[PDB]
Amino acid sequence: DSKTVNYFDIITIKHQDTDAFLHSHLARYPQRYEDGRISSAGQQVTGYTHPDFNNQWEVLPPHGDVGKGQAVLLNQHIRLRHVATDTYLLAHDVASPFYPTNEEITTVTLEEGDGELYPETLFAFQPLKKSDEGHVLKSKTVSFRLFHVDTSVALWTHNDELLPDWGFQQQEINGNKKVIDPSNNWVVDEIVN
Amino acid sequence: SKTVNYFDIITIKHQDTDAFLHSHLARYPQRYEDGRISSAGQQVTGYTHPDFNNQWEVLPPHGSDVGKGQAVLLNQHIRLRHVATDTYLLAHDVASPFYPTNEEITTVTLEEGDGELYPETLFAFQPLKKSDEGHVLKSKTVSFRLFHVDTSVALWTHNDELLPDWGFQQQEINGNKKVIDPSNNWVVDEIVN
Amino acid sequence: SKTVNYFDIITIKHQDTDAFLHSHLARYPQRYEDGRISSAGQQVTGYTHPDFNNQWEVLPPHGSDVGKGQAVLLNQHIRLRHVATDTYLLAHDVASPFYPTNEEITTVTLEEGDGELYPETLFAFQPLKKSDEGHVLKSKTVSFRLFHVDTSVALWTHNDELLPDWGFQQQEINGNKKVIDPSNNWVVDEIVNL
Repeated sequence: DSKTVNYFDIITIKHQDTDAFLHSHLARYPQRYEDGRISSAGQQVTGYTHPDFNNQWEVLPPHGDVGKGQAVLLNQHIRLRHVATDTYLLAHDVASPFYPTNEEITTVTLEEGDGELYPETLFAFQPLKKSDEGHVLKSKTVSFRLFHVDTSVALWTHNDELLPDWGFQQQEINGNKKVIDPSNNWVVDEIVN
Repeated sequence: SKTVNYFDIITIKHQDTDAFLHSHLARYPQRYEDGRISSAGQQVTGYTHPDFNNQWEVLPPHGSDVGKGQAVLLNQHIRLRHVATDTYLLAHDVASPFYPTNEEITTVTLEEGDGELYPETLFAFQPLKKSDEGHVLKSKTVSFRLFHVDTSVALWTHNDELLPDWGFQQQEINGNKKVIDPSNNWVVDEIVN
Repeated sequence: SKTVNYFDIITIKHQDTDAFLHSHLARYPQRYEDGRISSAGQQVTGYTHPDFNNQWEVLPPHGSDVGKGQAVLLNQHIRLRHVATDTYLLAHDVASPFYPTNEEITTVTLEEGDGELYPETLFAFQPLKKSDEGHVLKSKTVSFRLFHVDTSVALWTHNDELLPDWGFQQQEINGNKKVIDPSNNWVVDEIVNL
């Protein structure tokens, strides 16, 4: 069942604790949350607990020499593109919806992600340990932190409280500055294409 | 994220700088490097690591009779006792080490906070909006300002310049009179005891 | 022109060749075409065009409690962390690609840069004359040499001959043991997060 994740592969990504997929859709964050905190108003990123098309992410190399059968290694800088919306994953220092000390995650248009916001679209499948760096990423068996290079955060989610109506009651995804935590572990559920 | 009750010991963290509200037995210099006169009180700083000095117990006001499992509700008057030093947090109309128009933040002895200066030991977890008044205060998810009741200031910190070697290069804490600013925003980071 | 601060992300330009201090994952060949042996470490080259690999974060040494928002002064020890690969600048006593008496310039992993190889990661924006030591390091104006403390060499590049195919035809970078050479002058060209 398990398989090496290559570059340009369409993958699904699963949160180990809650089993929620890294998901996005056309809906955006409210300009202001209930306490007043201003969001980026950018496209939402959530955890979704059903298998569907909006959970699909293509693995991309950074700007500028990869084939279509090259293995993604742990602790390599990669980019993630939302297949359903054609936007890249992005983390930045704006307080998340539910965790003010955590960073909002969103997806940005192709033009901006190529442009000045390119340093913000760089991610890593970071191995849990320092010894497994450079190891091949595989579906279903490889534990990793989804790590943001620019802000040094690991993507995080929870399911004790769910998003408000503007978020379809799906889970909240944010950037956690506590990098080494059990709840930051993810796994590639499937290689779709 | 749990519920913050009265008589719990909590660690408070700045949202914008991720530093903990901190105290130790060090004293302010009586005079700073420009001649200004401090209260010579016990230093309160912002600290970027976990330590026993980040811990504060939350206490109700004098008249209030409250059991061991009653939750702190936003806008309620509270006091913060430094567990390591057994002192009450206090603000007064003394200029701060770096920003003259901001108040000095210090702590006072129990017989000083339980005596004449008691009005000055009263704080609040002021909610960001007037709506959230009376809401349940929860760890890691409730955005508040640390608000001094007597002087109407909010606790604020920065990291563009750290304290000198008398402050061990920790972050300065001071009372911002301009309460309406996101840089005065704190959160409860962990409930320990 | 603006004052450079600790923890900024900057680009570093050579006064003579208009090239930028640059890095990428490519490795030095274990052997050069003359049998000479390198460390087979990460390359450092000169790149004459803007890009994301021209970016370095300036960092204080260890032990120093220096935080954000503070000016960098000439001749003070610093560390250059490459943003794109997250590695530390380094120099040592191994022969360089083209100049056997000039030192090899490379990067080193963070766990190695902050451990056994820490003292070889300390550099300095050393001024041209000592009468500017302690002056502020400003973009586009202040002149300096990228001086390596441990081996007392100044980083140096040139465009008369470019690197081979393994080095993407970019400019060579080495450590000149003649620090004061006028071709060892560099500038801070840009602060990325101002």
